[PDB]
Amino acid sequence: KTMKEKAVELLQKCEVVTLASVNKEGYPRPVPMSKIAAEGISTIWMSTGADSLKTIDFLSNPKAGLCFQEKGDSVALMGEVEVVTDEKLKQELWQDWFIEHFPGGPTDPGYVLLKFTANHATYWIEGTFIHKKL
Amino acid sequence: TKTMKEKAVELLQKCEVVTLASVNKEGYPRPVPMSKIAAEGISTIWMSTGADSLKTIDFLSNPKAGLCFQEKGDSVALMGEVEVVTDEKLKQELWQDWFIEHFPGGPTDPGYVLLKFTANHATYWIEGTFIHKKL
Repeated sequence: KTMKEKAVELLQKCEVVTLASVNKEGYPRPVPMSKIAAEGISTIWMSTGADSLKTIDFLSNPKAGLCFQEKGDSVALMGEVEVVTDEKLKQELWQDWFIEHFPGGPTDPGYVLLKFTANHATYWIEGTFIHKKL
Repeated sequence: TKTMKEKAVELLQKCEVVTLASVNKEGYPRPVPMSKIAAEGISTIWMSTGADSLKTIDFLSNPKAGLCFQEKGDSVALMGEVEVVTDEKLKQELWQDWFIEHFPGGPTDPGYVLLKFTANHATYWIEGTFIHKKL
C-alpha cells in the first residue's frame, strides 16, 4: 500500500533493469542489465566485464541511474555505483552461466560486481507520480 | 548480408518501448522507459512527454542523451542529443490516441511536447557480438 512498498514488489518481479552511467564525454549511457540481487530499492547488484564501457565510466564518475518496469508501472532511481572487486563477494554472487562471459571463473580478474546504492526515486505506479529523495 | 546498423533498424521496428536517459542538473543520468512514437532508421527517434516533465527540464539545460532498446538477447545503445520540439505540425502529425489520457487538450495542448533524439554513436550487442561505431 505504500509507494516504496509497491516499488519493492515491482523490483522483485523484474529480472532485468536498465543501468546508466555518464561517460567522459558527458553522455548518459543506458544499458540493459541482469539483476543479480536487490535489497528493497536501496541496493542492487549486477555484474559486468572489468574492461566494459560501464566499468571505465564508473571508475571516474560514480553517478548512476537505474530503472525497471513491468506492465505499465515503472521506477527510476538515481544513486551511485561502486565497482566491486572483492574476492569473497565475487565468489558469493557468482552464477553458473557467468562462465560464458567470464571464462576465468569467479576469480577471473575480468569479472567485477557493480553495487548500485540509491539516493532518489521516481515512481510511476498505478496512476501515481511521486519524485522522492530516499 | 545486413550490417550492424541495418540489423539495429530491424530490431527497433520490433520495439514499441525504448529507455531514454538524460543527465540532470546534478550530473546524474536518469534512464526512463518511453513509448517510441516514430523512428527514421536508428538515426532519429521520436517520443512525447509533458512540457513540465523532469525529462523536459533536464534537456532544456543539457541536450546530451542516451537511448537503448532490446529484444531477445540483442540490444542497441545509442548516444546523441534531444531537442524539445513544440512545432504544432509535428505535434499533430505524431499525436497518438493514447495521448488523450496524458494531454487532455488534444494535439494542441500546451502541455504536450515532443522529444526528438538524434543519434551520434551506436553500441550494438547483436549475435553475441559487441560493436561500437560512430553514426
